[PDB]
Amino acid sequence: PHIGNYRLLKTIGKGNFAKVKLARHILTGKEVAVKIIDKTQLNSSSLQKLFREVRIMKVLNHPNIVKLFEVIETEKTLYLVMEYASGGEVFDYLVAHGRMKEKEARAKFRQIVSAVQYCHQKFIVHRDLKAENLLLDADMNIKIALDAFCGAPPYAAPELFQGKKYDGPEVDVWSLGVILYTLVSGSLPFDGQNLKELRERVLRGKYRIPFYMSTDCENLLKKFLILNPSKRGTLEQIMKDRWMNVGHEDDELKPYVEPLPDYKDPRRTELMVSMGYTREEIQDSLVGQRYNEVMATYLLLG
Amino acid sequence: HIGNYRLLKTIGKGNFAKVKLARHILTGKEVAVKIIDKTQLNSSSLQKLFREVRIMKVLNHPNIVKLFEVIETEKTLYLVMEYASGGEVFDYLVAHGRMKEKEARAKFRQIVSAVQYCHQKFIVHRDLKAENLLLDADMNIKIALDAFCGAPPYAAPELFQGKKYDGPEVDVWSLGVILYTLVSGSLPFDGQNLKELRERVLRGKYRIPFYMSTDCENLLKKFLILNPSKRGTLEQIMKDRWMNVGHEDDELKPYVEPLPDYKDPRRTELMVSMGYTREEIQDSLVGQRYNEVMATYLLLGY
Repeated sequence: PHIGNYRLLKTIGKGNFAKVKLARHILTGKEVAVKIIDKTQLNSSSLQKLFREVRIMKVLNHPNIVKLFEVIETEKTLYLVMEYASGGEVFDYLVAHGRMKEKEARAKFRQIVSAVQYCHQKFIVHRDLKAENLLLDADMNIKIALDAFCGAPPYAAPELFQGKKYDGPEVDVWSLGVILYTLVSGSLPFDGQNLKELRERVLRGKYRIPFYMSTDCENLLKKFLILNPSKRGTLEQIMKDRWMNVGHEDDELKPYVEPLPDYKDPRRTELMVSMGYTREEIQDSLVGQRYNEVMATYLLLG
Repeated sequence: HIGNYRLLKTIGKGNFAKVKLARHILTGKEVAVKIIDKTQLNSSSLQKLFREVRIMKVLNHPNIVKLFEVIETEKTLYLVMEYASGGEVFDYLVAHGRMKEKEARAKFRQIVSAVQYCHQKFIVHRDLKAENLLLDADMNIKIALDAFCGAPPYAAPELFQGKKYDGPEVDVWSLGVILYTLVSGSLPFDGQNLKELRERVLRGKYRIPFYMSTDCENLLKKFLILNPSKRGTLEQIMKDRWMNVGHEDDELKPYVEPLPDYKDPRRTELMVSMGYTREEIQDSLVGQRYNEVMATYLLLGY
């Protein structure tokens, strides 16, 4: 093991100050991703973001958001152990295979929308949903995860360009429109050679309708891509959209409700008692949502 | 057909354009050749392109890459221009760290001269950047993963205030950011996302590096002014003290384009010897034709 209970396999990501590795959890054999962050090289604002991201990750339990399994904290280095999504970016998928058929777009978008709406009902807004945030797992389910500015402005809501507040759940709404447009068209509704060009198109809010797009779909684009932030619907309302629910007639997309906590699984508890864990430390680690090695093992056992 | 150049390596690939290094056959001079597939461009790209060509024909400054020839076909546009073999300033900076103020100053005088020169022609650059500053073999400035990488940190604040984004005063803001990078080797305004980048730009406050002179910091304050209409012209900023340290005989002044010489007899006679007529030499130069005749004449001048 290189850290806690994980053998680090290969580097799947490199950053100025952070590093993502593939890893094997030794007890369970399960594959995980390990985000290895060097906190010594982080400025004040980045630490604020990192600590915010950690708080948020600990709280999100949703089939389409990558799951957090462990946080290992040292003075210099933070390790985030999380679900690996092996299918890569949706970005890269559309580049490879072109636009999705509306049918396929729909299956991925219901997951995306559910996941984001799940955040909004916890008063978490993402604020910069982009291409790279959308990952696929082995079954092509959505998992929501040169510099920060690469492929960013095309997802920005008009308010950014107007001096207005950029903080409500309605900013995610805008981005979801751009996301929807990318799924079905394989390109961006708002693009330019530079910022000035990009901004004129965004503040204008008009996008090309591709000739093959359905009116249902285009109607649903209209519900995200509204210039006035305060005139944008909640995702809870957009969930009821006709296009969203084609082929889901007994099955309207509805706000996700998370399973009730299972912190007393006799099967997994007893397995860990074997390996030499105390019953009390298990429950405490789970109830207190400790994201220590105990909880990791318990989650990973599932 | 570009039979008058021998194509050597590719220096750069884009989606619908490539840059090749080439040898101009008659003179042996090395050039950059941008080969643009026009059939793959949309309307606004073509506008930008025709604009770029019109701008480049008119610019003649030793710190702006010279245009030597343009070759038009229905499907393809060929821009034969000056090759700057030193790479980008951005690159050099990451390799060497900041420039000492003495060196930054030599570079920045070139940069300011070049941009101010544009401004006297009512050409505004509108997105000056790291990318856009190249170096020749002697380390002289030559003014030349998507289009949004690195762009926002150079955006002037009006971009974010819904205010117009077309003055020479936009370039002034950019020049300030450029100065700051030369002398510090990092950006004055940065962030992990658009929102954060924007808050910084709009507050307009930047970290003063400990090693920076007060002369330099005063120069920065003349560029980095929030209110667009309160920014000096480059012509005024040229008188700045920091700008003129060690140039006391030699105050930086608006560049004066040299008088047109299309009758150089050395070059004319030499070209006659190569088999050009005196007739076409006259027409091409007086006519500013940017054809093969003019490319040779221009190229013989190095």
